[PDB]
Amino acid sequence: AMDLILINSLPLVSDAETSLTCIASGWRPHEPITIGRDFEALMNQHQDPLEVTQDVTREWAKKVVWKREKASKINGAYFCEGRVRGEAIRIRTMKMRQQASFLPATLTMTVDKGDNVNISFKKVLIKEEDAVIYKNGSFIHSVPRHEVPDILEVHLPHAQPQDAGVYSARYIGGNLFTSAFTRLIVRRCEAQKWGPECNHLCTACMNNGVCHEDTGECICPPGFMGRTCEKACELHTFGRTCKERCSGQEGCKSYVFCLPDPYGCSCATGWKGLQCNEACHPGFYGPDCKLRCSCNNGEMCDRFQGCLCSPGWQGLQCEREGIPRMTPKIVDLPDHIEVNSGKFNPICKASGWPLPTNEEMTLVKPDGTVLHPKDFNHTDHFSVAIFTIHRILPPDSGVWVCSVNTVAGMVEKPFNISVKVLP
Ligand SMILES: CC(=O)N[C@@H]1[C@@H](O)[C@H](O)[C@@H](CO)O[C@@H]1O
Ligand SMILES: CC(=O)N[C@@H]1[C@@H](O)[C@H](O)[C@@H](CO)O[C@@H]1O
Ligand SMILES: CC(=O)N[C@@H]1[C@@H](O)[C@H](O)[C@@H](CO)O[C@@H]1O
Ligand SMILES: CC(=O)N[C@@H]1[C@@H](O)[C@H](O)[C@@H](CO)O[C@@H]1O
Ligand SMILES: *[C@@H]1O[C@H](CO)[C@@H](O)[C@H](O)[C@H]1NC(C)=O
Repeated sequence: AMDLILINSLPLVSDAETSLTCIASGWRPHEPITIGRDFEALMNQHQDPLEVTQDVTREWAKKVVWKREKASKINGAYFCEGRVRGEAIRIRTMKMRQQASFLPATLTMTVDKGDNVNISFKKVLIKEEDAVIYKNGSFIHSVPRHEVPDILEVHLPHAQPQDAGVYSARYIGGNLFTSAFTRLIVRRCEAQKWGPECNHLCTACMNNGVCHEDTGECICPPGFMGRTCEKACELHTFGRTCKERCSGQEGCKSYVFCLPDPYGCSCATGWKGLQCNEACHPGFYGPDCKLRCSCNNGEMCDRFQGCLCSPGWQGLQCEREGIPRMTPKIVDLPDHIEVNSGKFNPICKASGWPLPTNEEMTLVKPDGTVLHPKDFNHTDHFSVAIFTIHRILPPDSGVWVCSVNTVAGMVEKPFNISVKVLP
């Protein structure tokens, strides 16, 4: 009910057209998806109204496209929000002149409340004048004329939540419309910790997924899925259940994905660099190609999925044996149900080797509500969660969804429920 993905079709702007697509994956939003300028993220921004149209190539998705070469001052922090039952899901990104004097090095960067941050921009144009690094509008750092190095950094020792935000960089004689932008995302808890008091141990996320401080659950990079981000998805896909496909004969090449906040932006698995147009050198494979393969026996290292193990061996480095994993599978779920108003007790049934446990099965209502099982049991090799709805009413009828997520991956199956009242 909350799998929103913003696609920043090239964060570096030039003469070609650039866009921003906000996508709802596997759920009909019940409140308008929003796309616009994030004035709080960066001040002194222009206020031209954005033209937001429906992207007819992805079910539920909205996009903003900027007229080729009419790509005037569109530099700035943007965002696309999704509202689900009172909760807002926000994802942010920025746009900047490709012609820039300094390039951002990285679009966004995530650190822990402890972490000693090191914000850096790469020098592109050599001008004989002072270089400055701002933050939204205020001063942060400054470098003297004849001493502006090949890499312009700001050192943030012991980064705190307040240190998060958009960091600008440019030569003193410039302006906002010509700065380089970088977003620092600071988790409110230290590494592996989560909870209202950072009192809990996160789910170990592999393949560069990050742990959400308010849930302990992982947000995986495009191309992987499963509770711990270890399931390599089908080649050019994205979305929590990997049911979205990068349009184009070139995969997800020129696509930049930004996911819900604790994660930020990055390339899909197998690609790197701003623009994400660069493939990976041998031995690497995750998002922005930061993962180093280490296949214990020299097994193939695929830039998208990682180590390609031989018969009998699973795992990130082909270090495990035993029963091989099986992605969950929703079995025996009708396309329609038709039920009368009153007590309702639906069941979702799933298979898979790591057999879904009770904490991994949920039923999502058309309006986003997420229900947990009330009773549970598993047969020979099928998990069965049973849900209880006090009094299902007529308006609640729509497309409900069974959701199962384990280390073998995640799956969702939709079924249409019709509710009428007995005469
Ligand atoms: C008003 C202004 O231009 N500054 C905003 C400020 O409102 C906000 O508290 C801060 C938080 O990101 O962002 C900017 O600094
Ligand atoms: C096949 C299996 O073991 N499932 C049983 C099912 O027979 C029954 O309807 C339910 C009772 O609440 O318990 C489990 O779901
Ligand atoms: C939510 C949806 O997919 N709409 C269909 C609706 O058109 C159809 O009339 C009903 C019963 O026939 O099933 C679903 O509700
Ligand atoms: C109220 C109702 O259920 N009718 C809808 C009808 O509007 C639509 O044309 C058809 C196609 O999906 O589905 C259902 O028949
Ligand atoms: C950031 O710069 C400091 C200062 O030299 C350095 O000690 C630190 O390792 C850098 N951070 C990293 C690891 O990129």
